[PDB]
Amino acid sequence: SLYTILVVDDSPMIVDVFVTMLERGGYRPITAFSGEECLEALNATPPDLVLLDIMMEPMDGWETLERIKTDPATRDIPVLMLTAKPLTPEEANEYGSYIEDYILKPTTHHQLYEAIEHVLARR
Amino acid sequence: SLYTILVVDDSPMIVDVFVTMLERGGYRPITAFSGEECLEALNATPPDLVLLDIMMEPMDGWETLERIKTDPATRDIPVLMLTAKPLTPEEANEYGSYIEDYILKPTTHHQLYEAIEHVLARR
Repeated sequence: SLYTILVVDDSPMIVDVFVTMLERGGYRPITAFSGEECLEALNATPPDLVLLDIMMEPMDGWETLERIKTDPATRDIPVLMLTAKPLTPEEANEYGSYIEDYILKPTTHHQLYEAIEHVLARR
Repeated sequence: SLYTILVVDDSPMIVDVFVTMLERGGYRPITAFSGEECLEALNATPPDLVLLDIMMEPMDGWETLERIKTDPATRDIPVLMLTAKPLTPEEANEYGSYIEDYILKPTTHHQLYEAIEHVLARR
């Protein structure tokens, strides 16, 4: 593989879709489903880059990012935020030194399942 | 599994992403990478529904759809078009009886690879 990528999102659908995308390109994906798990993964299997969901609970992506970037063992790992909408100018500004960019999450699965169910399920 | 779904797209990235999405939901995906292959698959392993890429070459999705819907062995299989942009009113109109709806293809992989490469590749 070339480059290890930690994928952090609370949706196992989103995580699996990113895993497929990364694997086809020979990136090595590792996964986490919460910010708490993300931090454990950074300590155990440090990646070359993190993809980090903004939402999530009980710790969100921004709060997780603060812990990543404050803990001196992990601060130099680049982070791309995973978002449902573009970052506001205020967010891009404030977090500029902490993040490299953002990636909009795919929504396709919602439209895909809805369309298939509408056709094939008993109405 | 519940429902067999034939995924037809010339991008093996797009096909693999749809396969992952369908599998998580217990749909049974089968794949094809051209309209010619799509027709072979319909004859060998008839699915409950087809997801059909509009573009492609040397036969496009519209031309493949015409063959699906004209051949009496396959005409009753529902089809969802896979598109890079919404169908025009003219397309939705003309092909209304042939198709159930369309699904916009995800673009995430392009943004994902570009962002990771920009960070990690030697500039």
